[PDB]
Amino acid sequence: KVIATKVLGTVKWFNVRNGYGFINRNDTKEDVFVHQTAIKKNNPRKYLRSVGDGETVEFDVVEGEKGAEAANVTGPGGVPVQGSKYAADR
RNA sequence: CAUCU
Ligand SMILES: [Zn+2]
Repeated sequence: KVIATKVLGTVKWFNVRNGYGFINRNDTKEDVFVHQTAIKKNNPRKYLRSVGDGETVEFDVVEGEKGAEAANVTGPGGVPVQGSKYAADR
């Protein structure tokens, strides 16, 4: 269930271990929760699913289990996300 | 899967 569509955001921080983090909406300057499984287009050259700090993503703000969460996170245009510094190359 | 370092 969608609150906002194809909104652009700047990833605030993402702990690759915990499997979640926050995306700051360029849209509204609000922080939005993001979980590893919401990453629709992951970097094919990284083992794990992650986003990197300072990275610009395109996502949907959906209603989640405990309030709003990000969904179908991709890069701008739908390109694969870049992924975290701490996720390893294949 | 809720503000981690
Ligand atoms: Zn969720």
